[PDB]
Amino acid sequence: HGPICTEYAINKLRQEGSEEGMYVLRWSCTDFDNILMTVTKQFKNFQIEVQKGRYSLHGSMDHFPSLRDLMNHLKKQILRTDNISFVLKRCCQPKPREISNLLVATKKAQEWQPVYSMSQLSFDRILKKDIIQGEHLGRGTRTHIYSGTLLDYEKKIKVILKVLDPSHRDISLAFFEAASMMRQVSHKHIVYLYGVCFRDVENIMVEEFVEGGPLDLFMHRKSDALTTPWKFKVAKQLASALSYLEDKDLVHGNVCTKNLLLAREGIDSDIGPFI
Amino acid sequence: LGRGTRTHIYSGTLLDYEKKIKVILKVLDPSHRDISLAFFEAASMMRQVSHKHIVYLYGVCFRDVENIMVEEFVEGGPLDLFMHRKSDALTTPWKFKVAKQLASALSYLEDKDLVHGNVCTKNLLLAREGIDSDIGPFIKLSDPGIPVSVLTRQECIERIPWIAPECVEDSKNLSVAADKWSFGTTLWEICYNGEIPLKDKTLIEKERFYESRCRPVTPSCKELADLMTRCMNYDPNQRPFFRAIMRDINKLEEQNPDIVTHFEKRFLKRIRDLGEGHFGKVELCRYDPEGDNTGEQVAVKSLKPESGGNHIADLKKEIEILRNLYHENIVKYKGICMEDGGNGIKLIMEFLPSGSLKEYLPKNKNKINLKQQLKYAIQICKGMDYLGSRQYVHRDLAARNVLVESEHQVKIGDFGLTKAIETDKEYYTVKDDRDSPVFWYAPECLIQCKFYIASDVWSFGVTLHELLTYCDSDFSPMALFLKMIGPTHGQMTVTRLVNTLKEGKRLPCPPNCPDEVYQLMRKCWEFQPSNRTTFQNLIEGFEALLK
Amino acid sequence: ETDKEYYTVKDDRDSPVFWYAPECLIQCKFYIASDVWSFGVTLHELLTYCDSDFSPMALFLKMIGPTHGQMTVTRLVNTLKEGKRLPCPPNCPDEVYQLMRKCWEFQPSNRTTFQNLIEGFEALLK
Ligand SMILES: Nc1ncnc2c1ncn2[C@@H]1O[C@H](COP(=O)(O)OP(=O)(O)O)[C@@H](O)[C@H]1O
Ligand SMILES: Nc1ncnc2c1ncn2[C@@H]1O[C@H](CO)[C@@H](O)[C@H]1O
Ligand SMILES: Nc1ncnc2c1ncn2[C@@H]1O[C@H](CO)[C@@H](O)[C@H]1O
Repeated sequence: HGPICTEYAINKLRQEGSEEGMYVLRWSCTDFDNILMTVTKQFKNFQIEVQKGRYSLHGSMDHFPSLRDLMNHLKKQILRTDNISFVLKRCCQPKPREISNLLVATKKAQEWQPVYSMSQLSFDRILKKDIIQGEHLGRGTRTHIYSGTLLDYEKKIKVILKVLDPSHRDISLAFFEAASMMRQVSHKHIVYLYGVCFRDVENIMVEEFVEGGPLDLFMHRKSDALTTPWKFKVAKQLASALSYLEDKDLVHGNVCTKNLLLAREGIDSDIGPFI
Repeated sequence: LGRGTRTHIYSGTLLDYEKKIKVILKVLDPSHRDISLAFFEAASMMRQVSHKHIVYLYGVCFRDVENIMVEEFVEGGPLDLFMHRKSDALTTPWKFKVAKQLASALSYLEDKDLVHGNVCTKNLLLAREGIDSDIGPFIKLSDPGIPVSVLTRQECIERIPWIAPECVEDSKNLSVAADKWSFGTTLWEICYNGEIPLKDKTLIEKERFYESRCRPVTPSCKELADLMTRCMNYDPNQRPFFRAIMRDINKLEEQNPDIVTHFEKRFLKRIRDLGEGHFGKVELCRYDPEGDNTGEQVAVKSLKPESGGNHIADLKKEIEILRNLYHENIVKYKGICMEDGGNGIKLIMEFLPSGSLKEYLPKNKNKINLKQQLKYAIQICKGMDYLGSRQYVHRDLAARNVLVESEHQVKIGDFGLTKAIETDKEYYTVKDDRDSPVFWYAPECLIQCKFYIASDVWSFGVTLHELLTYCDSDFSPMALFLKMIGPTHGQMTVTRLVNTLKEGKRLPCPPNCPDEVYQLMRKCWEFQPSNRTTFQNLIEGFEALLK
Repeated sequence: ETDKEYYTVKDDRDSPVFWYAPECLIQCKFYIASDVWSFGVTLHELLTYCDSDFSPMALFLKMIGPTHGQMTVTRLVNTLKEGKRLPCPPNCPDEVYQLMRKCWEFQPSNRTTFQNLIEGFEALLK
C-alpha cells in the first residue's frame, strides 16, 4: 500500500480476524526509501530500508535483490519480540475502490456512492388477474417455468414466469432476496423483472422474454460457422456486465453458459449478436 | 399468551439489537397461510408510521415457513379489563384525555392516508397507571391485524356496531371515512364502563338495525348525542373531520362542569401437546383472562384444519353426548370456545397431570398393589355401568383412554367414539370411516359392525389384561395379539385376528393373576354377547374379592 | 428367488385386495398361480367392458354386504371360503365362462397356467 494512515490499516486487521501471522505493507508517509509493515492483542510495526533497488531489513548486515526475494527469505524463520514470538502466515491486499485518506470527496462523486440496503427488501406485486399462465417449458433447480402473458402494464405482452417448487417452500427466503436483488440492477445486458406475483401460496417472477434462447445449443448447432470476433465481442460484453455487477457490490454465483441467453442472431450480416 | 384472530402470540426476547430486551412475537396461524398477503402488507404498513401512540415493530422474523412480527412490549396491558376492574374509581378528565389522545393518533393516521379497521377497546393497551397521582395514564394503538376484507359474511356481522355498513354492503367500499364510525363506537363504549354495545341482540336483529337506518345507540347527554350523531352518519362523504372533533371536544370539556361456559381464544395459553389422533388433536392450555399466570390448567381438544364437515358434526356430537354426563369417574366438562366464522370449535376437558394408565402405571411400579388396580377395575366398571345405564357405548375403552385423577381414583375420557343406542334396538352399527382399536373389540364388532353393551365387556377385559400387567409394552395386547397371529400386515391383521378368535384364542393369563381373578376375567370374552357378563356382576365379584 | 415357490410381502402399501387369491389375502403368499386370479378378475372386467355398474369393487361389496374399510377383507375372505366368486359376465359364452372360472381355484396348485389360457383362447378363435 501507499501512505495510508495508521488507523485505516489497524482497522483493516480487525476485519479479517486479527490472527497472529497476518501483516500489511504500506509506504512510510515520511520516508521515500523505507517501507513499514504492521503485524498482529498486539500490533507490532517493522521498517525495511530500500536503497539503490537493494532490499534489506534494518539492523541486518545482509541484503536481498528483490522485495519479494527479501520477504520470501524471512518466511521460514522464527521472530523473537521481547517475550512473545510468532510466525507470519499471510499478507493483506487492496480491495476495489477502498475508502481511505488518499481519496478525494467531491459533490459529483457523492452521488455515485452505493446505497445502503443491508436489511431492506422491496418488490412490486403483480395482481393474479393481470397474468395468464401458459404451457410448461422445463424444470429448473427446484423451479418450474411456464409460458406467460401480462395484461394492462400497451397490453397483451408475453412474459416469462418462474414458479418455486412446492417441495422447497422452506427456501422462500433465498427466493425473496433473489427476487429483490434484481430490483436494483439496471443494465442492458440483464433481464427485466416486472415484479412478483402472489396468489394462494405459490409465487412467480415475471421476467423479460427473449426469443433468441440460450447460447448453449445455439453455439452447439453452428460451431463450424462461428468466428473469432464473435467470441471476442461475446466475452467483452459479458465482462462489462460483470464489471457493472461488481460496481454495485452484488454477487452472481451462476456465471455459466446455461445462464447466457441470446437476443439477436446477426451471423448473416455485419451486425453482432446480443446476449 | 393467547390466540388472536388466526394468530398466536408467545413471549419474546430480542438479542443484540443494549441486549436481552423482552419483545412481543406474533405467529400467523398455519391453517391460513393463504392470507400471507394481508400478513405482508400489514407488516409493511407499520414501517412508515412514526408516532408515540403507536406500537414499534423491530421488523419481521423468517425461519422455515412461519413468520413473526417483533413488536413493542408494554406491561400496562389492554385498557379493557383495566377499566372493567376499577370503574368506580374512574374520573371524567381521565376519559377526556383518553379520548383526545386516541383522536390525535387517528388524526395522525389519516394524515398519512392510512386505514385502521380495528379501532376498538381491545386494541387499546395501557402504558402507565397514574391513577394515584396527578400524572395521566398513557395508551398506545396496536396493530390493525387481519383485514375485514377477507372475513366471512358471517364474520362481517359480529363486528356490529364497530363495522361500517358501507363495508358490509361491499368490502371494496373500504376507505378512511369508516374509521370515524369505530371512533364513535369506542367513544360510546368508554362512556358506559366499557359495557358491551348492542348485546343481547341476534345477528338478524343487527342486520335489521342496519337496514332500518335507525340510530344504533344513544347516550343520556344532549351534547354527547349531538356529537355522536354528527360522527355517526350513514353518508361517508358527510362525516366531519377529526380536527373538528378535537375542537368540539375541547370546547365541550370546559363547557360541561357537571361530570354527569364460554372460553375466549385470546385467554387460551397453550403449554404443550397433550394428544393427537388421526382426525383431532388435544392441547394443554391455561385459561388466564387476568394475564397473571394464575389461571387454571385445562385440557382442550381441537380438530386438524383438513377435517371434513362430517368430522365437525362428529365433534359436535361429542360435545352434546358428554355435556349431559355427570359421574365421579368421567372426564369433567366446563365450556366451549368458538372460532371466528362458526367453522371452528374448541372442546375443553380437564387436564390431569397424572395422565392415563398407559403412562401412569409404568412410572409407578411399586406403589400399586393388587388391591389398587382391583379398585381401578371397580371404578371403570362403575363408569361404564353409568354410561350403559345412559344407553351409550364408548367404543374406545382403552387404558390409554383411562385418565388418572389420583392414586385412589381414575377417570374415563376420549368420548369421540362414544355412540348412543336408539330406544328400540339392542346394538349399533358403525358407518363412519375411522381408525379403531380392533384388538379391543368383540368378534361381532369385527365382523358385522354390531356394538352392544356386552361389547364393552370385551373392551373392559382387554383393559384389565392391560391394567393387571401394568400396561406393559412387552405384554401389549397389540403385540400379544400380533405374536399369537403371526406376521400380519395392516389391512390383513383383522382377518387373522378373527380367525384366531374363532379358534378360541384369547389373551393369556397375566403375570401373578389370581385364579379367581382370571376366572371372572376371562368371562368377559364369551363369543356370544348374550352369554357375556354384566358390569354390575363385575362390580359384585370385585367387591367380593375385596372381602 | 431361485429356490422358492412363492413370495411373502412385507412393505405396508395399499393393494387391490379384490384382485387377489385367498392365500394372497391370508398369508401374504404370492405365486405365479396367484396372477391367474388377477387375470380372471381383469377378464371379468374386460368382457363386461370395465363397467362401474359391474365393477369387481362394487360386485364384491354387494355380495359381501355393507362392509367398512379395514373390515372389508375379512368378509371378502369369508365369502370366498364359502365358494363365492364373481358372477357370469353379460353374454359370456359357456366355454369362455368355463375356462374363465378355472382361474380362481382355491388351491394355487389346482389353478391353471397362462400357456393353457393362450391355448384355450386360440382354440376359441378356431
Ligand atoms: N384431562 C386430561 N388430562 C391429562 N391428559 C389428557 C386429558 N385428556 C386427554 N389427555 C391426553 O391426551 C392423549 C390422547 O387422549 P384421548 O382422548 O384418549 O385420545 P385422542 O388422541 O383421540 O384425543 C392421552 O395420552 C392423554 O394423556
Ligand atoms: N429468462 C428467460 N428469458 C427468455 N427465455 C427464457 C428464459 N429462461 C428460459 N427461457 C427459455 O426457456 C427455454 C429453455 O429453458 C428456451 O426456449 C429459453 O429461451
Ligand atoms: N402489542 C402488545 N403489546 C403489549 N402487550 C401486548 C400486546 N399484545 C398483547 N399483549 C398482552 O397480551 C395479553 C392479552 O393478549 C396482555 O397481557 C397484553 O398486555
